Amino acid sequence: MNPLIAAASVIAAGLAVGLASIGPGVGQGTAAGQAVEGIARQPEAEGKIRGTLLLSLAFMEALTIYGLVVALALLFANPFV
Amino acid sequence: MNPLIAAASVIAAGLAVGLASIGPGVGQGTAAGQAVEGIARQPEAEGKIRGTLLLSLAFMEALTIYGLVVALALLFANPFV
Amino acid sequence: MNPLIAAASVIAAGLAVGLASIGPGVGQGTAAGQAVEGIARQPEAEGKIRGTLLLSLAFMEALTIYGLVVALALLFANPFV
Amino acid sequence: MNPLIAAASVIAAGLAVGLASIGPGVGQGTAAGQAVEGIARQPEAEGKIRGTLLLSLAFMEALTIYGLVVALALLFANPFV
Amino acid sequence: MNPLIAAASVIAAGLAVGLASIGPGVGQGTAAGQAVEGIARQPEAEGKIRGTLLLSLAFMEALTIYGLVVALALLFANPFV
Amino acid sequence: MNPLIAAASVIAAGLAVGLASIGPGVGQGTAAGQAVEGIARQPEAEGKIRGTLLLSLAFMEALTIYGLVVALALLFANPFV
Amino acid sequence: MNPLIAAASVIAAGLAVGLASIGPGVGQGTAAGQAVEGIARQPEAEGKIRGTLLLSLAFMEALTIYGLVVALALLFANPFV
Amino acid sequence: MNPLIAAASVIAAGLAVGLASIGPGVGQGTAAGQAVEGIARQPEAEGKIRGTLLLSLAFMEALTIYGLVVALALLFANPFV
Amino acid sequence: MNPLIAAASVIAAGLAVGLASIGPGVGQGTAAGQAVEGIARQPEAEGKIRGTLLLSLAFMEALTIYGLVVALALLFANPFV
Amino acid sequence: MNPLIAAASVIAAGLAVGLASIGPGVGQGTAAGQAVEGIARQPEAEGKIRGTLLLSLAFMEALTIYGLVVALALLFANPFV
Amino acid sequence: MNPLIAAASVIAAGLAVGLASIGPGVGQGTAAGQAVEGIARQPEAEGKIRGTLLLSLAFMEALTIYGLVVALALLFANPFV
Amino acid sequence: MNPLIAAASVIAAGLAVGLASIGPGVGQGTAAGQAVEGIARQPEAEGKIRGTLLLSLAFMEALTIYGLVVALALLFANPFV
Amino acid sequence: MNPLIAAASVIAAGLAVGLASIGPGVGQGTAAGQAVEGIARQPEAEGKIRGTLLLSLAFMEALTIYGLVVALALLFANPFV
Amino acid sequence: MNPLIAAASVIAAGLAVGLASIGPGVGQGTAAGQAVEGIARQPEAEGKIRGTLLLSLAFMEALTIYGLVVALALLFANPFV
Repeated sequence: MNPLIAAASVIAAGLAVGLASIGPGVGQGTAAGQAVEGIARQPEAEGKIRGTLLLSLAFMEALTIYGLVVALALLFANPFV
Repeated sequence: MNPLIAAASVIAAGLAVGLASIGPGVGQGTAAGQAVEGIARQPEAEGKIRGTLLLSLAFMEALTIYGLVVALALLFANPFV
Repeated sequence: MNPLIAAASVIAAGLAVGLASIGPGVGQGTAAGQAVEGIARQPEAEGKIRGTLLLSLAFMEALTIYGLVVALALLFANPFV
Repeated sequence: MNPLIAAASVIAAGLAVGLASIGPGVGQGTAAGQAVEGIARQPEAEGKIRGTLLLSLAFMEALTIYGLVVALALLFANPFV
Repeated sequence: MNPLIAAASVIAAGLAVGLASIGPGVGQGTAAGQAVEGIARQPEAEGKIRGTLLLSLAFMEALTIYGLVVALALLFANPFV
Repeated sequence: MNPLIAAASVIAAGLAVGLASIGPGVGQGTAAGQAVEGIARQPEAEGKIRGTLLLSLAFMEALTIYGLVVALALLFANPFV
Repeated sequence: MNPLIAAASVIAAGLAVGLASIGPGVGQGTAAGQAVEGIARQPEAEGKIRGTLLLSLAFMEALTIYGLVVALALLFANPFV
Repeated sequence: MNPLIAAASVIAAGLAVGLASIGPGVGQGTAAGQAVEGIARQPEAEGKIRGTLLLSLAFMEALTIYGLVVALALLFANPFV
Repeated sequence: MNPLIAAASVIAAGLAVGLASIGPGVGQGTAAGQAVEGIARQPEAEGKIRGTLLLSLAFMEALTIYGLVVALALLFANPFV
Repeated sequence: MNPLIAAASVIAAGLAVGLASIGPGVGQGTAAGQAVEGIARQPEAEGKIRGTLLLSLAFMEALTIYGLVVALALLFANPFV
Repeated sequence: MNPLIAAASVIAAGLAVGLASIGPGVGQGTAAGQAVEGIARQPEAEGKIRGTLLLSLAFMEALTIYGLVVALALLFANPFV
Repeated sequence: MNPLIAAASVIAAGLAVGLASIGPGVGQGTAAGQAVEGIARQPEAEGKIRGTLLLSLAFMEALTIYGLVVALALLFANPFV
Repeated sequence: MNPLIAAASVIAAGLAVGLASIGPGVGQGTAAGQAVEGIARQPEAEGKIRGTLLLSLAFMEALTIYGLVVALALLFANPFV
Repeated sequence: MNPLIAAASVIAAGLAVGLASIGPGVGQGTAAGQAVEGIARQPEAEGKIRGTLLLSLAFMEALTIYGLVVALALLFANPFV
């Protein structure tokens, strides 16, 4: 009853943060890999490449942070428990 | 009964935000990777490349935000609890 | 009974929006990646490339929006609860 | 009992629209990606390429719409509830 | 009892239409992608390419339509409910 | 009891037609893709290519039709209900 | 009891025919794809290519037919019901 | 009890034949694909290529037949029912 | 109770033979594919290629036969039923 | 009751840290691999390459650390137990 | 009770031998494929290639045999039944 | 009750350490593979390559160690049992 | 009770040895394949190649042996039964 | 009670060691494969290549050993049984 909501909440938190890193994890690697390959091919373009990569890493990091925010909400701002 | 709806809601929220980052995570990486590869090959085209990438990252970020919106609705604007 | 329908509805909503971004997420990345690669190779064709990409991103975004619409219907226009 | 049909219906709706975007999502991206690559290689063929792509996107969009139609039928034209 | 058949039927309908688009979704994208690549390489062959593609898209669309037909039968021509 | 057979039958039908399109879906796309690529490379061989493709599409379509036949048998020629 | 065997039988039939097309579906596509690619490269070898392909398609079709045979046996020659 | 053995047996039969075609399905396609590619490249070697392919197809077909044999044994030579 | 051992045994048999063909199926195809590609490239080496392939097919066939042996033992030499 | 929340919490912790390393694990490898490939091709660019890689590894490491933080919170800062 | 151990044992045996062939199956194919490719490219190196392949096939076969040994132990040398 | 927390804890520990090696396992291999390829291509760059690889291996090893730490905490610093 | 521990132990043993061969199976194949490819390209390097391969096969074999050791411990050195 | 903890512990041990070899198995193969390819291309660099590979194999072996350590702890240093 009262325990079920809390039990469901902690499971939801684990799933939220756990699953949220799978896509962005693979994606950040793909971006970063082509970035350093680009720098090796065109060292003078490091600034342009690093700038575009950082922008990209931020967009992908945000995806996982949405998962963290929900997990933290389920633990420390839970409106049902 | 009353606990089951809340329990289901928090699980649904975790799933919504967790699953929603898998595709866009991989996708943003693919786009970002070819972007920095393009910049390395054609540094003078950085502006055009960064512009088209940012447009693409926004479309893909939105996919995951739909998941976040539903999760936030299930937690803080729940119509059944 | 009455709780089961609501419980099923919130789970369905989470699944609907969560699953709906997997394909379009990967797809938008593939399209966007080849778009910026194309711009790097042929900067003069940016307009034609961006036009075709935007059309494609819209078709793929719609796929996930169908998921969002059903999720929002299950939460805020539920005909069974 | 009476709630089981409605509960099954909302789950079915979520699955129908959620799963239906996975294939067409990936597919539309593949098509759109080769389309913009083609335009970059042969800008004079934009019309032919855009025409064939649009035809293809429609065929793939329909696949997911079948899922949406069933989901909407399960929610708003349910013959068992 | 009477509810179980209806409950099973709506789940079956969702699965039928949902799963049926995964393969044809990916397939149509592969075909369409090589079609527009072919048009870019050989614009004079557009007619032959579009003809063969359309034939292929129809064969693949049919695969998913079999799923839709069964789903519609389970909802609106159910012989057990 | 009596409802279980009908309930199992509709689930079996959904699975049969749903799963049966996954392989042939991907396969038809692979075949069709190389077909249009071949036509672009060798337009004079369209007839030979279209002939072999049609034969191949039929073999792959049959795979999914076996699924449809079983589904239709489970719904409209069920020997247990 | 008596219903359980029939219920298990129809599920088994659906699984048998459904799963049996996944491998052969992908396989037939791979074979057919390289066949039409071969015809495009070497049109004079169409006969040899089509002959070897047909042999291959038969071997792969048989794999799925084993699934159909078991499904038909479970439905119409069931030794337990 | 008595029904459980028969129920388990039919499920086992479906799984046995269903799963047994996944690997050999993909494998036969890989072999057949490289065979027709080889014939296109070296038409004079058709006999040698077809001979080695047929040997390979037999070894892979046998893998799935082991599944069929067990399924047929579970249905028509069951020592427990 | 008493039926549980027999019920578990038939399920185990189905799983044993079903799963055992997945790896060797894919593997035999990979080996056979490169074998016929090798024969096309170097027809004079057919004997050496066929010899090494046959050795390899035997090692891979054995993997699945271990599954068949256990399945046959569970059905016809069961020490617990 | 009191045990269920603790039981759910430890499971959630395991899932959180376990799942959170899958994506970043693959991603860090992709980035690091292209980094050392880049250094081999352009040894003079080691500094630029190492700098961009380290930035990327930090972004990807953070993804998994979010999982660790939630796990540690569930164990040692649990607000429900 | 007494039946549960035997029931668990036969399931364990099926899983042990079934799962144990997946990796080695794919692996042996990869090794054998590059072996025959090598022989085609360098027929004079057949002896060296066959020797290294046989060593490799033995190491991979052993992986699956560990599964067979445990399965046979669970059936015919079970210390708990 | 008291056993459930301990039972959940040991399962969580197994999952934590088991799952945590999947990503970093694949990743470390990718990095190490390109490292030795780089050394072969540019032996004079061994030091730079080994330095960047070691940094990368540490970042990836840490991912799995987070899993080990949680597992060890669940076993030997469990705050709920 | 007493049967549950033994039942869990035999399942654990099957899983341990079954799952433990998946990675090392694929890995040994990758290593062995590049080894024989290397020998074909550089027959004079057979000794160096075979030596490094054997070292690698041992490291990968050990991974699966850890699984066998645990399985054998669960069967023949079980501390709970 | 006492049996549940022991039962959970042996399952956890099997999962821990079983799953822990999947990633490192694939990874070690990737590294070892490129190592022997490198030796074939640059036999004079064997020492440098073998050194970097061994370092890498150790890092990857450790990943699986963490799984073995937890499994051994669950069996022979269990703090709950």
